[PDB]
Amino acid sequence: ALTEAKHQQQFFQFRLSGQTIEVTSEYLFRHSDNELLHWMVALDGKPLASGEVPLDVAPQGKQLIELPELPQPESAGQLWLTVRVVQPNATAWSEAGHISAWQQWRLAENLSVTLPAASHAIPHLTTSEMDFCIELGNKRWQFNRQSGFLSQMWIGDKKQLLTPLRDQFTRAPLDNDIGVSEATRIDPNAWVERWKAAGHYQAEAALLQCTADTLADAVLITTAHAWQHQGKTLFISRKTYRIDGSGQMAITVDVEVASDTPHPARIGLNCQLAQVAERVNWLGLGPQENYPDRLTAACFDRWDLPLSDMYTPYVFPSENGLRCGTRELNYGPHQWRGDFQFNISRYSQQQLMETSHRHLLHAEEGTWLNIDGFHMGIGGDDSWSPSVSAEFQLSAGRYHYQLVWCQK
Amino acid sequence: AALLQCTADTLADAVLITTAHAWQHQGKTLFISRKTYRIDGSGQMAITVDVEVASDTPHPARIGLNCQLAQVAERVNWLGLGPQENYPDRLTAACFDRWDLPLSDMYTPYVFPSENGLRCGTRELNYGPHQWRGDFQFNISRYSQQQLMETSHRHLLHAEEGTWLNIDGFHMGIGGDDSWSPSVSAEFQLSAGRYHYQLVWCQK
Repeated sequence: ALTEAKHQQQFFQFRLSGQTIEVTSEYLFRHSDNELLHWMVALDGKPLASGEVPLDVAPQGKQLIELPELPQPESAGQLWLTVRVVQPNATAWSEAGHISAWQQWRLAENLSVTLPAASHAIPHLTTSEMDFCIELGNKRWQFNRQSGFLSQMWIGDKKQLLTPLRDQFTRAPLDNDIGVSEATRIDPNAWVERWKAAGHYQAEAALLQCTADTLADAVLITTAHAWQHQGKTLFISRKTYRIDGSGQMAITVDVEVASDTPHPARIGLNCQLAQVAERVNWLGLGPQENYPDRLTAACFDRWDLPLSDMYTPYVFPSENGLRCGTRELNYGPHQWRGDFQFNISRYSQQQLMETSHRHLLHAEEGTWLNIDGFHMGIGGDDSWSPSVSAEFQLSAGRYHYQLVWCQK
Repeated sequence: AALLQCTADTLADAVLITTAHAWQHQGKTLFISRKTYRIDGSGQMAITVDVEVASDTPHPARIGLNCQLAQVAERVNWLGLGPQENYPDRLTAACFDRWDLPLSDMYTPYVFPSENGLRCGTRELNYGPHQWRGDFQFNISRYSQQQLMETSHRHLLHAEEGTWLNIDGFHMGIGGDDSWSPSVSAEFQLSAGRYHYQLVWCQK
């Protein structure tokens, strides 16, 4: 959280107007003499321009900066402008080259019109009575017909799932989700308290429908679950899986949330990756952990970091290391695409929920992946009463998300 | 528009139509509308829509479908907000109920024609033998969005051949803080980039 702070607290404010940039100094007594403003442009992570420019802004002053005529590529993707204020020389409290601030804007968007190149190959579907199997080349996908889940997937001979791919609406309760609710003295207004008390944590799925159809070019998996607790339907999960000639899977999801139930901490899926890699690369906001009511200090970019770094050692273990507005992320041979939020560590949430201390958790067989279509804000105004803004609560009822799962 | 794709597939008990269109002005793709019509043996089609909106285009006034039917029925009946014309940034005085009105009450006689009579939060619409179902905003008159727009006075409007129908998954705000500058507040602007909505059309 130290970052959302530094950033919000910065001394230089920015306004971009066209290719022009307005800088505002919040300094009251000092002129900017140890400032340099770098700036850069870049299609989905790829640089196309850099530029340094020395700030000469007085305290309370404004300063103008005209961006040299930008570049423009046809290439799909989003254009992003990012800036930073740099302290060329070292001071007493800062190293030389210290970043004192930054801001970033999205310049443009060239959408992708192009359609794919009509599968050379095709998915084959095996209709066991227990499963629906799908194959195409070295790749195979197992949909269990009784759980409605996607129990297992192979790349060649190797399995990839230790667990299945399933809907998730919960979260190992952060400090603020708990507040002062105790075991003796329960706080019925605690987010967790209300969640706890509604069966969020113990809802149980219910196959309502599981089908396969073969499409002129792909395999269609339809499924629908209802999660309930005491004859009470809390949620409804409606998906479709689409495996096509490129051995690419398209996940489309659509959840219904019963008005009269506390709002979910989240909405998405999770599974245990059989695998374990060293690095994590994604295209979104980062590098650091970031939540919805807490991501203004984060930058959209191509980030590359170590597994160790995607987990936040909060002495009192709780949900963490989330990264928002992710468009893509690669882990091992996997690659996921769409818009979402994710978290990837070596710990089930349960392990998180059930551990009082960080030093008591242990890494698990594979890799726990949490993909969120959506996720509730964290809160924080106080950690003794709900301090989560309504905007950051998943109150829609109706929710939709889609994924593309594939390999390399 | 631009047809990127259009495919009929056959299923166990349904039919699957599948489209992609791209809206462009001068080689900028404004929008993209992806869809699947899925007709079934009950004689009922389920439309799904998934639009993409470019981040650098002024946000759409709205996002939906429309068409002009032939039927021209006396009433209208829906389960949603009303009975009166409600827009998103103005819908508090409305109530969720089962409303049944004359078509006429479906048009609002503003003197300087403009979009009107919208009803938000509709769960079920009904006109003639058709019924539509889901989560939408809608409006229905005998005037085209375009007729309204090229007519300076309500008095010069003329009824069109049948009922025009506007079914919106999404509609921008109305504003009002003032009329000489932009009044729509952000939460009312359609600026998310991705929109998804569903419908179900059927008859009786």
